[PDB]
Amino acid sequence: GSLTEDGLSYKEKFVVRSYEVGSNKTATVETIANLLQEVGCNHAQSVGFSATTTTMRKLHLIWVTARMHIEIYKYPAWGDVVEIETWCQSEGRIGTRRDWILKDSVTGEVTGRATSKWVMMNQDTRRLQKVSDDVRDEYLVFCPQEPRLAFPEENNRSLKKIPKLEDPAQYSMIGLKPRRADLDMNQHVNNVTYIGWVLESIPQEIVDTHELQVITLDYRRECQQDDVVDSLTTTTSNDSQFLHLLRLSGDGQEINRGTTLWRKK
Amino acid sequence: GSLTEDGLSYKEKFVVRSYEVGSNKTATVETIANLLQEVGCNHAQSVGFSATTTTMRKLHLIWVTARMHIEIYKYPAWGDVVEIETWCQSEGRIGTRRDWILKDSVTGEVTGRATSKWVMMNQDTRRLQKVSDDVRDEYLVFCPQEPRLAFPEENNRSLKKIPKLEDPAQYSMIGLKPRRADLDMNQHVNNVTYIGWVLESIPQEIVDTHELQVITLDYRRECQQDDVVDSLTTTTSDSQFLHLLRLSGDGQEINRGTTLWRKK
Ligand SMILES: CC(C)CNC(=O)c1nccn1C
Ligand SMILES: CC(C)CNC(=O)c1nccn1C
Repeated sequence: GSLTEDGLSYKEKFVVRSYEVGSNKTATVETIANLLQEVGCNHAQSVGFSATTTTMRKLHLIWVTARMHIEIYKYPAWGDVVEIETWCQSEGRIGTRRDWILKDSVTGEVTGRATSKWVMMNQDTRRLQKVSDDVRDEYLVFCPQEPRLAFPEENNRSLKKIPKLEDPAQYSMIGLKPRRADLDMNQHVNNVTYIGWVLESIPQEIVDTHELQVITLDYRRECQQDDVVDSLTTTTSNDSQFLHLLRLSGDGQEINRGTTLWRKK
Repeated sequence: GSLTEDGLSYKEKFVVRSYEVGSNKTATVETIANLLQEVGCNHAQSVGFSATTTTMRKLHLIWVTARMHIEIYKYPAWGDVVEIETWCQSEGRIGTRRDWILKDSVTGEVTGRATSKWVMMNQDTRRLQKVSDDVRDEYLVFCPQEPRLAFPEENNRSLKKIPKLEDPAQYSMIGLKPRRADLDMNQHVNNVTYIGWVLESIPQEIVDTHELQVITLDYRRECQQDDVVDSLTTTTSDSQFLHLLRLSGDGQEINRGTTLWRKK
């Protein structure tokens, strides 16, 4: 991987592995989500981040994902090379946005795109705080000044409000627990695990007959290493749509909400 | 990746990813096990296997792992390149062996080694069969003739008999279920998932203060997509543990193993 000529974005090629593909011999949405995370970390590394700034480490501040939105047109096949370009942009004091474009390395065609909203939080108290001016300037030199959006469309699906699923859910997968492979280097549950847990309540018949086109996920609260999760799905719709909810198995405390859009094979 | 000059082994370089490392910023044993699987599949692909031969497909025969043994000296750090060399050898009618050598791409030093025993099974009836002779010859041309062992030392850990853990276990992790990410392209539970499930019953105190040096795992039965698993561990000792994976209901055995850990 390498920063582009202008130094304002990062590109990386990946060869799709055998264990990274599903029944269609193409990469799963969790494999894609892992590759976006990987290219995102390599971009921060390439511009001097061990992605916390000098001031953030001092104040015990971290960047946390609030929303993730992925749209896939063609999932890469096992053995294919996928090129991913990523960049960040500040969206005022609300936080930052990280965008990705996935391309077929051979043809150059856009096979997918993604966007994410990040907010500043104290690692210890978990309290959100707006981006201070001194923090903002530290990372403005690594972002393009003019707007550059993976989702520029007038009324695009990446900014739609997500409602709360009402009980009874149509489908459910109960008692989901993270294992050590689900934890990152800081022993927190990886953001990608929640995508897999959302998809666990989709019936196998939808998975076998449809392709996942769009997934939007809101992150409300993190699942601890010793927490148990319940995954809920209700159909909201030639295309299938679902409303999703992740909540703590005990008191029913919300951890995530989302929607998926599937198209017939 | 590419076959070596003699065409009798395969090499591949891998850069360790951010999500592939644990709390020590080094690759987990499941990441290593995934890379061995990846280099093993790329080797079969490079020699014409689209690793069943054309005769095996006609008979509905597959290769199944019976035993896995991994020894790690140094886990690669996040961002490092690891070079893995793999090869196969026939071990008579019992089955085939696949071996691996892991090296630091920068220094050339051996950082780990692995071995696995594979047996021929009918995919439908699940009945174990000898490799026959017409099937033998089809893949003998891709293996070295003289012995080439990742574990040559007479009386080594990779061939030691594994006993069955007696109840009550010292530690346990119950109700383990596979999710879709745990399944391979054929909707079977990936053989790497069982390693993660074995390690789930090791106390976090051992993981935080020790490094996993050796792991030997016997595969007795596959866990179905809708099965629930119980993971059991008892200390037998450096720390040593005896492991057992069994079906959450009737207690039907799926795996047995041992681990060896060294103080950091
Ligand atoms: C939004 C989910 C899929 C996580 N993806 C990321 O972008 C990420 N997580 C940690 C560091 N990065 C770059
Ligand atoms: C590495 C351990 C978990 C065993 N897995 C493999 O080697 C394998 N599975 C399918 C194809 N290969 C080469």
